[PDB]
Amino acid sequence: SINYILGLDIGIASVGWAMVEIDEEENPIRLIDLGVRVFERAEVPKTGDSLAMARRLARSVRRLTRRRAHRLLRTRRLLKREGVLQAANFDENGLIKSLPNTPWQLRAAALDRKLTPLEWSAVLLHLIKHRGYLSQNEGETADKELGALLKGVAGNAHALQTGDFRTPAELALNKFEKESGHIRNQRSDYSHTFSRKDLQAELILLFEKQKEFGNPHVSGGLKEGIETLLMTQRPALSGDAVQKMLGHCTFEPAEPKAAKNTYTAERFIWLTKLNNLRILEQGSERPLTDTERATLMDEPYRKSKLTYAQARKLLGLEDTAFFKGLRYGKDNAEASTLMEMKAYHAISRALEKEGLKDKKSPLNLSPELQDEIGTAFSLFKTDEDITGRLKDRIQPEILEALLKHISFDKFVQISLKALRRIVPLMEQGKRYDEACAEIYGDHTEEKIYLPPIPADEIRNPVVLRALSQARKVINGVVRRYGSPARIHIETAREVGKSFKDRKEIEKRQEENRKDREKAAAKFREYFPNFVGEPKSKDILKLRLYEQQHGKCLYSGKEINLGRLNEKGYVEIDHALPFSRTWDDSFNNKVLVLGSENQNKGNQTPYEYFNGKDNSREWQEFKARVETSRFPRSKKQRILLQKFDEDGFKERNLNDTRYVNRFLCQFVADRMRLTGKGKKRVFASNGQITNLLRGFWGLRKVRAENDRHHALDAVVVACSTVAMQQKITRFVRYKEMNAFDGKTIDKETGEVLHQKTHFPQPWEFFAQEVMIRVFGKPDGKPEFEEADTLEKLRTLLAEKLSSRPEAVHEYVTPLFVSRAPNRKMSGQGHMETVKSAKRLDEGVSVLRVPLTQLKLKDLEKMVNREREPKLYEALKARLEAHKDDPAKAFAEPFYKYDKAGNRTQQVKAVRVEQVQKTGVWVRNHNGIADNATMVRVDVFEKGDKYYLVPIYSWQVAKGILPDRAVVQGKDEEDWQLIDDSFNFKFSLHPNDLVEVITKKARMFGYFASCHRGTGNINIRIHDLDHKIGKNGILEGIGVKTALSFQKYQIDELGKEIRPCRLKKRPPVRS
RNA sequence: UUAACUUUACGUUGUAGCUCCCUUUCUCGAAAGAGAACCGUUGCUACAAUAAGGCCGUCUGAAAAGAUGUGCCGCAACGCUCUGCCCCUUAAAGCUCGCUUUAAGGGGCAUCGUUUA
Repeated sequence: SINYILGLDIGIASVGWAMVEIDEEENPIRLIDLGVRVFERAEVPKTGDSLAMARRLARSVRRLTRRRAHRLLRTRRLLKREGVLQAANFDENGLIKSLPNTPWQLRAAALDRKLTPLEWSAVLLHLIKHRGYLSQNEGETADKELGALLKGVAGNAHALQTGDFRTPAELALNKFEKESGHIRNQRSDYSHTFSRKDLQAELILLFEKQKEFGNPHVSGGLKEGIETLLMTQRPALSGDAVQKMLGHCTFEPAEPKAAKNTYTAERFIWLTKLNNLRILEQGSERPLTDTERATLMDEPYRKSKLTYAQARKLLGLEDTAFFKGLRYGKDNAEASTLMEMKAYHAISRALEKEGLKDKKSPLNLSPELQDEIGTAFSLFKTDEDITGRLKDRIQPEILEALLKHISFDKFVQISLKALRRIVPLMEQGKRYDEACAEIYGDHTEEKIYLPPIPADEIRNPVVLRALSQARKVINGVVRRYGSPARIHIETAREVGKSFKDRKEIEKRQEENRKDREKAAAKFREYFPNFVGEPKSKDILKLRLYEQQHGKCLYSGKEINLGRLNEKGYVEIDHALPFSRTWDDSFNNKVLVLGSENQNKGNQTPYEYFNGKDNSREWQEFKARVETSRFPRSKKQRILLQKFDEDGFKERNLNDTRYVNRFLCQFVADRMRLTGKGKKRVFASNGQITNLLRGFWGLRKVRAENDRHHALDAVVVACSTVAMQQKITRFVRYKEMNAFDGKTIDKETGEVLHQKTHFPQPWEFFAQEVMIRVFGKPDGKPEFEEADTLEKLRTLLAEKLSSRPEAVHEYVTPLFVSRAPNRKMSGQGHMETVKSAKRLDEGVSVLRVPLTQLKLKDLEKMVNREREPKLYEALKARLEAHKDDPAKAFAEPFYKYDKAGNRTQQVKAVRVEQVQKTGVWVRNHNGIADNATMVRVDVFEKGDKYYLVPIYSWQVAKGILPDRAVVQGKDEEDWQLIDDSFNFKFSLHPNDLVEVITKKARMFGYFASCHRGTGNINIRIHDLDHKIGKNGILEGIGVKTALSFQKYQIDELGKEIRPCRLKKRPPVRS
């Protein structure tokens, strides 16, 4: 029905979209529709953590406590099956009655006495409950706090063997209490941690001694079962399980994916790097000559690491040649690694360390033997499995050496079998695809609607959610308007970037915003009688001036600073012509006098300065750039000489990141586009998107409105190749002046007027777009939005009377669509558990350490008035350290006796807190703070409204809450809902709601429902900063609202309608 | 890089035995000060619970109890095969002065499906 191009602007939390109708030749002519869709990014917002991480953590904690409870239960049940049970020292649940508080003392006496069945069961249960640390490639090292825990473990094991201690218990008692005053570990310390081997030896010695003094129950079955309980734990993921949790090598499905610390895999990576290597010299780009490869090829084995500096040393590299891909910005760039055979050298040093290897000669194990060492050491996590796998094929001395030092862990995407047929070909200089093609010379049916985004190809949560929402928007646009001709994409550079990368980008952007204002101050004080404030071209002019030593790059005549902003005095030329390269990067922008750019035309410096003829002007200019404060990338670009005219501008026009490659392939293959034929999907390059936005008069106002996301989606949608051709020929006409009274030779036959500004998609493009996106004429933010079709259409027809295609049957105000969130699960209560004792008073008590405790906390100390000296001593020390309690209570704090002496040490005091509501946790002995409400049921009676809050713990227990919030009154005196009330709707977070009160009408997405007031917050759809607190209406009273209802909304911001719910939905199925 | 993955060791809450301070209070004292009761609560150690909640399997058992186990799931992402909810389109009848019913189709969201166990 319409020939339109769908432009998308994909962010990590948004998707802008616009449809632009095109004519037969693909020029843009009408803007049909647009929208913005916003969501929550697939990460923990403040920390950048994975959203699944809290899940994973809590699940593993659940399993740990579950397994321990099961194991202690089996311990009692085995005490029951044999011997000392009691069966009368049990109780209703099954726990031992009057069990004792002395186990450490009893275990230290267990060597000198037959303990009571009571004491015997006590210490057995104690051993099993706290069974020390296990090795889990045998005994080893890596991470700093795991390393600290093993520091403690090894220290205490050595202490038992060297010193006067029979078993861990006696060590604990004697030394720990003589020098510390406690046994078990504290806060984050791991000094008193024991290994499981020492405790198993303790169990066996206790059994020996207790057969020595008469403990009847020293059975085979009791011994063997107790020790099995103490030692058994489920296997870690072994080989075939790990091989299955990975992929299966696509090139050889019978075989698994290779281990990365193997000879063949490391050789594969090294050969790919070697064949990929390029050298950039003074504009040239060349691969490594065969001799260069030979020289480098065996070096990564010979030396520990092959550094780029050393690569430059071995290659006869002249001082101006540099390595492509490397970041050459600062000091030690060529200190980076080019290759490091980590497995080769790990094995070699492991042997060297102990005498199995010479060190003067390369390790002599076979490529296969190294492959087997690597695969086995990466597939198994214990001594015994590794020794079983490797004893068959390599000698025990070198093996035992390998078990002590080696810690390998990663996998690659291809099998050892497929690599062994491939890397002998890349050894002969052929690339990977070519190599695969020769061997496996082989290795897509389209529907109307795009299928789901495959998670296998998108190994990133943020990217996966962004692409899922983009797919939703695409399929909605298809439903409403049919199949698009082509889909043009612009995705933010922060899509696909680590959280730390994004925050670093943010800090760099702030730094640049400060540095440019410093540059403007310098420009001011340089040219003092300068009228204004200066543009960005002027500051760039001065920066290039400084960079080129105040010397024109094309003539050598000194640029005169005082005339720097004289009109026409100095130009900024594109070294390579923008018409043939579409390269607008600062690597291409030089500062020259006006007198010399008139002759240049559309010439590259190579051609213009006659680089082919080795002319004196050419060598002079080439030396003039190599002696400028330019970056090697800029100096390299300015003198390209031999680039791919078409390929270079293809890469400048397109965006080739993995997200964009995957989209351009997946969308094109799997969805129908009624588009001409070749690249039906186009991922615009961000640089040219910015350029086109600036020239087309659209440059946006930096995130004061969620609707700016639509803007670039329009831009990318008008970036069709026909428009590209128009712009190209325009820039070319500009290059060689041609703007006087001439003729446009080709097909326009038009005045090349002195002002022939940049080809636009259509006349008044900017204004129409601004009205369409913001509902306001641009430059006037201050205005009132035409928030209805009528107003919008009348505004478009008034301020764009010349253009009647700016009003049609699809022009509607932009409404940002927010992804709903109606999940009825989640965190049931907050994490810290507090005392439910003084809960009739609105109080709860929690133990607060002194290192956490600041004066606000200390005011609520339970014993503030009982122990006044303690209160005021704490207060005085903290006031000395100004509420930095880490500094305040580093040195131990003590209570004092009435004679003024040091007594018991204090580490944590009890503090009463506020507690009106909570969740009953820990078998009704703890109170927790409520979580976030997953639902709000709304009822009506007497033209007033009543909000029943529904939390997730109530959903778990299956209780549909009775009462509705009453401001002020706490929950016991809330309004009980019965059949006398009329239910209206359930509110989930981010549902669209309308509230008509006496004073105003409010329309937006439900955000929060305060439970002390019954009021609600709503996000304005576009989150405009002018409204509420950062786009949020706070404390909207709905108890006495005239109207209050819920709405339905599209993924495209359409179909806004009230929805009516028949019956109140339950909490459980 | 994804996202799954043995364990330990803490931390919190409840309760015990020992303890440091200390508010009220009784007693002994000419004082200085001592000594004891409830509670608060410092510190050590131990047991329990460690989301709120839901289950398995095996073996006795006649059920209807018991034994019992390297037991299992529960804060997420995605989806639309099953099901619930919302909404939309089209066609056909009628109660009445819209509403109801039938039939075919199309989407969204989930307490539904998968990852998973």
